[PDB]
Amino acid sequence: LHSEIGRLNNQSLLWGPYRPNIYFGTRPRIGKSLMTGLMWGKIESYTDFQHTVRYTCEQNEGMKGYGWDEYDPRRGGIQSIHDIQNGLDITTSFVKIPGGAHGGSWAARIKGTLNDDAPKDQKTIVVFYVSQEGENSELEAVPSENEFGYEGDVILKGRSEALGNYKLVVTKGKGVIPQSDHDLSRLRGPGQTVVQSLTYPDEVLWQAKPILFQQLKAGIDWLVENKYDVADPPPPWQVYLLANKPGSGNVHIVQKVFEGDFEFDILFSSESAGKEVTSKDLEREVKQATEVFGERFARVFDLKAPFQGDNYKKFGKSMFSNLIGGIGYFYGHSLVDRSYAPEYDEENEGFWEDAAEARARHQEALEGPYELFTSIPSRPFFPRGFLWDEGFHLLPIADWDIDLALEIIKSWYNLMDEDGWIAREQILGAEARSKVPKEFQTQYPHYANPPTLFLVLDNFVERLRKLDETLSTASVDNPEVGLEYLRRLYPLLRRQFDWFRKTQAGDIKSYDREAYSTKEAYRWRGRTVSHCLTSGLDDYPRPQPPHPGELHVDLMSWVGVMVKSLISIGSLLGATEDVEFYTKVLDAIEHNLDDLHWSEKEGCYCDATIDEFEEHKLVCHKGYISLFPFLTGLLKPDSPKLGKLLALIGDESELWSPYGLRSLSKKDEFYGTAENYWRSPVWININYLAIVQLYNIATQDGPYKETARDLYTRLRKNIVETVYRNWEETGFAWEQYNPETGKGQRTQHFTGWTSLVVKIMSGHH
Ligand SMILES: Cc1cc(NCc2cccc(CN3C[C@H](O)[C@@H](O)[C@H](O)[C@H]3CO)c2)cc(-c2ncccn2)c1
Repeated sequence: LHSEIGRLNNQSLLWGPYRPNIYFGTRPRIGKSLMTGLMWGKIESYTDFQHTVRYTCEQNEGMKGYGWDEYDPRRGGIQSIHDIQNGLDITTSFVKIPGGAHGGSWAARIKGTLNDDAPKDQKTIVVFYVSQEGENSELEAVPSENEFGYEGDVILKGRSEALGNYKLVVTKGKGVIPQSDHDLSRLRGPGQTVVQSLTYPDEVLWQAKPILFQQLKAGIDWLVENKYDVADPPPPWQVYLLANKPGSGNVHIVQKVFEGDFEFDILFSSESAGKEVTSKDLEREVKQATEVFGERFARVFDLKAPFQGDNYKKFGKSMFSNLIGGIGYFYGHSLVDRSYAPEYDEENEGFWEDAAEARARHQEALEGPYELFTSIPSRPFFPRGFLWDEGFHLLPIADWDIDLALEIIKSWYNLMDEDGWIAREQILGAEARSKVPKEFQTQYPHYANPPTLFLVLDNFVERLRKLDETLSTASVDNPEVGLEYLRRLYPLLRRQFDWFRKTQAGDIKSYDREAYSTKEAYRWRGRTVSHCLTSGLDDYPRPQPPHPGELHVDLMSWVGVMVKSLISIGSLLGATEDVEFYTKVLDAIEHNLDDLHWSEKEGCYCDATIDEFEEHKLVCHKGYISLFPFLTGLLKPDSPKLGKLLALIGDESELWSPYGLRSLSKKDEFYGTAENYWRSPVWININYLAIVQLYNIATQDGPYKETARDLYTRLRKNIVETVYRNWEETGFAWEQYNPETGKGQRTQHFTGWTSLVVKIMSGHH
């Protein structure tokens, strides 16, 4: 039955608009296969189209906003794009139609409406670009009847091992096609849909924009060569209409020019499914997916007071749709330094200089190929997998569709190497590398990131203990399915736990350090004078200078998270010996968090270091790090340490702002200094952990029940309202929020863990 559910999940999830790095395109979850993408741009002159055309996602003054209004990767969804530069409001509807043996069929409608500011006779070029990778596969445009291009539909017929036979149609569409009365029309036609079928080596087909422009440029070269000149030039839109030449190839460019509003469909029909997809099917399936989305949302994300109103529901649907709509499929090689230089051990004072020296040996090389199916922090800025971000992304996604979340977890763990390492940033293949400066591509096997994916597993385990609709929860509704899943995953979880302990160990025995356990101490590798990128809290202040004798309280807390998960999952699988080992480890961390990290004088937890005099010293910087044992759920509900942390949490002169908890205290010497990334601003992910833990204390008997209820109530409201107000005003989720003004700042379209807000509103943790 586990095999059966797996096969049905595979077929269900195979197709999607899984290219979030671009405004709109599709690909299946197969490395070398068929991929599509859309481009559009107004043309008002002979030189503007290169500057107006749109393809890869960005966010700047010429784009009002864009994103998914509704989305479910099993069914499809609807995206809206509001383009100021091109004067257009665009909708892309995508829908999936199950059937056959190759992951089913799909369709999309592309609709463009000029906004109020645009000239009513604006000319817009639209291109649908199709490529197919694979040694043996084939794809051919059926030639038109007409002399110069197509009066009606463009049909591509293709075949591959992965997809079997299929056809992909770009419909005639609706809207005015401009017509040229120029002499050129005798040789190029007066204006019509055109197709060019080309071939390039497979590894460059992703380069759609250069490939398109190389063809446009050759068309212009032809004009010049054939005496079309400035004494009597064709209109710009005709200069930029490709000469029709359909045929066979691994690239097909389908181009249309519209005057005023327009729309057209893309119909992909899997031959193994029988009857082909029509436009009427598209319209029916789009209607049905919306109805299903609405019903699931009201069940899964039932927003509680004071967020029950229609305005907050629309807000929630947007934040959620943008999060799950960010899911991509990525495939290719990644850049990794496999030297294991000894400098990377960081065992000496001044280690960051030695590690820099090793990095300058540039031993990294491409390896793989790897694949990844994952949600992402940001379409325009960070369109790829980030390890600790993904644990937060999956908490709302697991609510919606636990089977999908487990699929993504499995994808990530399938990257793990023989030692237990998963690179914290997954830049897979040339297309992915194209967005990233070369200096930032290389991944390092000694660099960790918080194991937040364990949080998602925790929720799954709790559900486990306590047709698309059926598949979405199959792994919990069938207990033996969920548990076979855990059985396969458990060894990888254990390997990663061992890896943290092997590679991120701190030093107790070499110094005058007294503690209950001589084993439990942790130090994040990879720190520089001003940063600790691997912790996730880039510029949060740490001991200065960095030192091989540092101990980081957040990392120790994350180890505690992992050991608790392993206790839960080990128990289910009957791993008796393992559980005894984990039990002793947890006891040890509970004691050592106190012995090595608790500051009585400051009333919170602190990182530690070793003095100029080789003595243990606490380094207290009150902020998120100070709260880590509470955030990760390691403190008992009656702990006096807890009570002091609640005082710090609620203190307006420290962490509490009207807009959420500040990352760093206003009273800290580093508040609002340098780049100020994690040195004051409000971050939704850590606020989310605080909210969930406050709620935990609030709904249990104990000394702090009432304090926690009060802080829970207010922090929920502060956080939700901050993200809501900014969204109302700007259309965006932001990376972080200003604690003085409440304004979203840093990057836009951060969905992204800011989307946790949907689950804070729905409550009932
Ligand atoms: C070449 C380059 C380097 C950097 N360096 C910082 C950086 C790199 C990757 C991702 C993030 C975002 N997040 C930082 C969070 O602190 C972390 O916790 C979290 O996992 C991570 C993922 O969301 C920041 C930033 C840019 C940039 N590009 C466009 C707009 C603004 N900046 C460009």
